Amino acid sequence: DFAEYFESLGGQVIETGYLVTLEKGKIRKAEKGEKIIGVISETAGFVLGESSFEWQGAVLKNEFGGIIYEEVTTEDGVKFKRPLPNPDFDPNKNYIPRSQRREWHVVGLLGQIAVRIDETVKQGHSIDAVGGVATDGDNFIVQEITTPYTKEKGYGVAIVLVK
Amino acid sequence: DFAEYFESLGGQVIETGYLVTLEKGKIRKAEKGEKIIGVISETAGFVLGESSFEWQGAVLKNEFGGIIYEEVTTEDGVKFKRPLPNPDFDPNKNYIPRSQRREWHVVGLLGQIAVRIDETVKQGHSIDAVGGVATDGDNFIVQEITTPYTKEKGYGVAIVLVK
Amino acid sequence: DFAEYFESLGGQVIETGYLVTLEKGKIRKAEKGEKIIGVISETAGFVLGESSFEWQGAVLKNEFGGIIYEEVTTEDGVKFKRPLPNPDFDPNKNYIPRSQRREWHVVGLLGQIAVRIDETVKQGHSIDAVGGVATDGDNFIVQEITTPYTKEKGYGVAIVLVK
Repeated sequence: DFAEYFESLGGQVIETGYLVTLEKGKIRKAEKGEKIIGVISETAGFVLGESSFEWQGAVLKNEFGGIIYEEVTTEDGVKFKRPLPNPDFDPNKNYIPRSQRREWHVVGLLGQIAVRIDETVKQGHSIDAVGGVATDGDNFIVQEITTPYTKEKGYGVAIVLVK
Repeated sequence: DFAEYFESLGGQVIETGYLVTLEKGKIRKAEKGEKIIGVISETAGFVLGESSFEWQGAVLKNEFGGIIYEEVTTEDGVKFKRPLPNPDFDPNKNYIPRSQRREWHVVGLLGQIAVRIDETVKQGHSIDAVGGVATDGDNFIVQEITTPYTKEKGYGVAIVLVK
Repeated sequence: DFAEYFESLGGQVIETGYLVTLEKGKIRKAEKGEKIIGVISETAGFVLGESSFEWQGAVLKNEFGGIIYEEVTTEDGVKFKRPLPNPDFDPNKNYIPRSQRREWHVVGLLGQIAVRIDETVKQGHSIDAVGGVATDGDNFIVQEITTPYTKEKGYGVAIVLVK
């Protein structure tokens, strides 16, 4: 599945397999009828946004998140691009990456993804969410139930094609 | 385009350019009024799920498809992660990878993708599917017809923006 | 974000952050009610479709844009595949990279993307487009306003979850 990093609303960990929505630019478990943006994933073969949309790195970024380049001219007349230094950045500091921060989550946005399900979820039907757990509904397609629901677990697991 | 591997329902080859849907977790050619999940693609630059959701491999995976890591402690107290071997794994019996099996197909899920079209399909419009071949409809956007439909070809080709 | 290269209508340059649509298979700024396919992006990094649907290159492609491979056999019985050269390819022309051509644009299709906004755009709501600039509407989800709208600029910037 194809994924990006998002921060949780309360900074706490949302476990693998929960369906999430956005609230105030941050993720929380989705509730019924809310826009489901994706699922917390451990299988993402492609993850993105590890250094995206943060203006506290080594080089200065523009308002769109792009690196700002200076056009440098040499004495001969050769012109080349050089990134602008960020005054804030400390070359001798060890910054903590998103993968080591509990509030930052890999969210699968597209592809076949494992999802927590209740007892109502059926192969070949869609889903909605209650407390981040799939219930029978109209979003996406359930591919197969790989771990049947158990009363004593409180959930089962299905592969869902998320788009 | 961005793609994943899916298995065909009958275990036979679906040729490139056909629109596909899911039935019982496997792919077949899409028909009237069905959810079109994507297109068999030869142009995918990113392709995923080659070894996803394999619970009979060498390394143990959890119910969500993630690798289960042992927490290992050195004599000093230093801790690190180590994959857990699978008890149900048998190195004796044969295994051929998905990429080498005919039943496993690259399905483009997102991006500009070439699609088989009928005589009703028009640039700038959406498509539906009949026998996996695009017909004038409501899904996606036709970017350009690259091979016009002719009779006795039975199809033409268009680039479609699939999302 | 996940992005692909698209050619612009009339070879026009479209700056970062503008919402785009397709017209005759080429991109232009989106207007009210039009289908928004994505946003001009500087945050995509690695971008698909640099070679996709180029029937004017060094190797021959089939009608679906897939590379055509010839089956080669050696004297000693070994079989392998190799791309079929295009005999109508002239290496003397020195073809120019997609990135140095004004008409080719990186369009973010999926993920968290910075978008130009007007004064009506609100966190947690969707957007429509006027001259490629977001206005309050029904598409996507505004994650957060990172640069509030100002008179001095005539726009603000928000991170929008595009799917």
